Amino acid sequence: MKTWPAPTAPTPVRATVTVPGSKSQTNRALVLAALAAAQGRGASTISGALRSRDTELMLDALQTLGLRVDGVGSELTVSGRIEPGPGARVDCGLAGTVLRFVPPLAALGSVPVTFDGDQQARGRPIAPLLDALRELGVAVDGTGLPFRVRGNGSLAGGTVAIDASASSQFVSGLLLSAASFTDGLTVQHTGSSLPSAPHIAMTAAMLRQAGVDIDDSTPNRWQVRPGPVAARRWDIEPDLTNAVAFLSAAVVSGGTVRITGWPRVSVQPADHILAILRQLNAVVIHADSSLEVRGPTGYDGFDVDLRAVGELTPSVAALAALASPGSVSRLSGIAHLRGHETDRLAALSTEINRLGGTCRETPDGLVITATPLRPGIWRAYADHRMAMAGAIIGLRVAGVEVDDIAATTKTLPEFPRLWAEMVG
Ligand SMILES: C=C(O[C@@H]1CC(C(=O)O)=C[C@@H](OP(=O)(O)O)[C@H]1O)C(=O)O
Repeated sequence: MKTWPAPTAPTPVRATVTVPGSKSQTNRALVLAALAAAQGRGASTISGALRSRDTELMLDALQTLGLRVDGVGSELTVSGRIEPGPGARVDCGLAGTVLRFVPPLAALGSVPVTFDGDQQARGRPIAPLLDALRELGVAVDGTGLPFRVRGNGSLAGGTVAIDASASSQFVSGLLLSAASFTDGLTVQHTGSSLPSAPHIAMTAAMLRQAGVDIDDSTPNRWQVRPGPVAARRWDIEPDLTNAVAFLSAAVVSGGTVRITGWPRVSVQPADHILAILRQLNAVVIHADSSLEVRGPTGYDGFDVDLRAVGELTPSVAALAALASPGSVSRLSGIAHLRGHETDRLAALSTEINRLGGTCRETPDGLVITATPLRPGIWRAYADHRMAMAGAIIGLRVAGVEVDDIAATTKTLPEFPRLWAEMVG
């Protein structure tokens, strides 16, 4: 496959970028629309939905369970029932949200639904969630992919303790269907280290928008009351995590990038993002329903806790590599990233060091010393965020090529075009 040459920015980037819908939100909207339809409440529509490999894997998963998902552009309509056919098999691909959000949903069906995935997907944690489902009265064959959920059209529900240290999606996946369990559900995360708090809060918030009663007033504990899931119209926000790759362009080039339709109040961690940009002395302003960032003329090393926003680590590692010569940066809170798409700490370390950089993995992150970089081939490891991180680096390093820029289709199929239009 041909490499993709990352275009350089010998001068301040200046652009207005529209990024498409949020993956996290879109795939939550699809699961909740599914539950409503399967409850008999009717069809739901998702407006401004992300169309990408991860959301296509989700609706296909949903269509495999018996539901009907229509729409050619960003408007998706969900209808039908959970009624899987014989030999039903969900392809989880590399979408963690399918792997983690759909086995609870399939338990409401009445047939064995098999879950399978990419060889790379088979490295992703899932065993805790499967054990949870067993505790909650579901027959599940297998402890990893491929596994079978043997549904008897009913999930007892109740109370369960889970160690979700490896992935917040184990809590989110349980919470999304719990309204449909007879007894509803009480989930207790045991121990500590619960990554990605904003994404469990995103689940809680969208549940409440669907009229589900969820109690999260005590940390590490969630209580959902059995009840109707409303059929409604869902309005999808631009993906703020993808927005940051584009905004990083303003930051490393000292230029100016605006993201259109940035939400003033949002179910995504916008505050965490903006605060991290301002750490690098970027100037961030809200203007005409769009977000504008002005990068500084230079910046030094930073320490940044990413525990709550781990999926920013590749773009922020790229920023750390492009800091003033000699700058030392520390990214922390992100031990759980060894369990992602790919182990992102090893991968980022490998690729940055290949460009002559200095990136050291630590027990919970990366320490990165900015040193001059050289041309090279930046490998994506089939990971959309790794691909975009190489793009950020090539803005400031001539001769950088990403092996597989198509990895970006996971959440942003149009990245090459978008990125080319922003840098030109
Ligand atoms: C891994 C990615 O996104 C994830 C989207 C996600 C979800 O709830 O939507 C939850 C978080 O999961 P975890 O607790 O396993 O880190 C994300 O990090 C990514 O896109 O890079």
